[PDB]
Amino acid sequence: MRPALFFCGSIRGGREDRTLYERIVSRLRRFGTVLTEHVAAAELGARGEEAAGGDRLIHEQDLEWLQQADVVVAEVTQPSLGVGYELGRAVAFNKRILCLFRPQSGRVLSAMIRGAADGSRFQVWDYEEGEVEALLDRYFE
Amino acid sequence: MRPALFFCGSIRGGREDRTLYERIVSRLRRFGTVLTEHGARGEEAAGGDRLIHEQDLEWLQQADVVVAEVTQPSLGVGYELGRAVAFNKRILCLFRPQSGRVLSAMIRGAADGSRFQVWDYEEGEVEALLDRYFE
Ligand SMILES: [Cl-]
Ligand SMILES: [Cl-]
Ligand SMILES: [Cl-]
Repeated sequence: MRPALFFCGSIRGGREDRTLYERIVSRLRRFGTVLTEHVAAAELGARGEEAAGGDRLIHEQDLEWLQQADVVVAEVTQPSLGVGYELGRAVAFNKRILCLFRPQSGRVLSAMIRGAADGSRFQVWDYEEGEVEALLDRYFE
Repeated sequence: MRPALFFCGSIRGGREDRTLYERIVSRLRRFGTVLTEHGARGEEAAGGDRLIHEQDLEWLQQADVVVAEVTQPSLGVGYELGRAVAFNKRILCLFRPQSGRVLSAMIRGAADGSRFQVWDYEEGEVEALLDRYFE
């Protein structure tokens, strides 16, 4: 009955504010089964070069979860190759996509991502750190 | 006869990146035509971010090889590689470990040593390596 929800976010974004990713995923649990290899990706990344096979396994498993997901939820405040790639695969798999961007960070969101948005299937919601639960509530109701 | 090549990478910095990008583009020009190389964009003023996205995808679809410099984190570049995989393009990613950065596991993990390769390199050898790949 509940939709499957993939979550990822830059490894830098999660380290700079540990609470945020926890709150996003916690609130998503109100609304569906969450899939994410975020923690694994963070750790294997750190390990770097010698974690090659672990990278392969993560790629394959995230790819599996992207295919299972009904909604892909991406925190796109910090630049990330991995999040970008997932979104690209997600677009090719015809998923519904919700990107969460913090404009206060003083970054500007990639034009590739903004230009992908159509405000229906692919939405980008600009939010402030303290309103992320209200935002997810609005989207999933 | 002459393949069409897509090249992108996040230029964030001063001269060294710009120069590295120009060195890679100039080497790619020897093997084929670089679609992506032909202030504020005229594209956004003409048709917003949507037109930019459509132009990049147009070039992606036309390309025979996609080349990504993936040292610097980039949503855009990631997204291009994601779309490119879906089109079954040949992909070459170029990573510089001496940057200090750590390559996303998703990108590292995509490598299959045929259609998706990830080569590590040092700034001084990128010419020789592109030679190895295209010859
Ligand atoms: Cl805001
Ligand atoms: Cl970016
Ligand atoms: Cl490879």
